[PDB]
Amino acid sequence: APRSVDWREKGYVTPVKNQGQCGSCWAFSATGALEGQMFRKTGRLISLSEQNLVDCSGPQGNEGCNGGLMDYAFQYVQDNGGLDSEESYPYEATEESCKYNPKYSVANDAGFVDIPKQEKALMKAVATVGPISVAIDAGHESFLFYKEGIYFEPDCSSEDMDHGVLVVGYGFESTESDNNKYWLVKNSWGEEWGMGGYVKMAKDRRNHCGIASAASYPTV
Ligand SMILES: *[C@@H](O)[C@H](C[C@@H]1CCNC1=O)NC(=O)[C@H](CC(C)C)NC(=O)OCc1ccccc1
Ligand code: NA
Repeated sequence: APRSVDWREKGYVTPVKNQGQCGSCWAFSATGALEGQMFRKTGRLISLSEQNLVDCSGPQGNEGCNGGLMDYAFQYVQDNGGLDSEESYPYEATEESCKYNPKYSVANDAGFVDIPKQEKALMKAVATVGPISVAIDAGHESFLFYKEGIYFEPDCSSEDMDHGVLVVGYGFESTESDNNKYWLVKNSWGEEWGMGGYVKMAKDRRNHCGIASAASYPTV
């Protein structure tokens, strides 16, 4: 596998979004992964509607601003036969009744793939598929104030994840401790957070923060 991967430079990744004060991280992770796979297939990068997922994917098991799962989101798009664009169905940061309109659908999928729970298996997926939806333990003050460098939190759990994000690559940089590898992760907390909305998460460090514990992507 490659030593460094960045799908943003290949055109797979839309700009950083902001979920506001709604527990909809799962919807942004899922649209991010489906935005990448749709571009892989059509060569067109179109931002997808998280509000569509928040409002409409309850029958698949999601609960709006109170949480959800990326796999449930991919199942909705398959069961529903489409997903509306961000411009047609914009984000309001609040759960409402479903307003899906197939005329404005711009995405489809035919299921999803669950990656084995090993950082080695994740590395392979990122290297060959595109951006990957993942879950992490983001519940630590150090994650809120992250600015730069490789993030490592000694009391992060790898069993208890609470936040869905998007791995868009991986790489390295020399560090004091010689733990130099990282996952490149796109968040949904706006541009102001982290490094332009991104974070470098420690890689090959005992599945840090559970990044490899619930990874998946849609099949288009
Ligand atoms: C991210 O914004 C969100 C925060 C949650 C929801 C409101 N309070 C929170 O702490 N995280 C999730 O939605 C999270 C993402 C996973 C990929 C880790 N999932 C979640 O909280 O799921 C709860 C749930 C489990 C099973 C079925 C339905 C809901
Ligand atoms: Na924790």
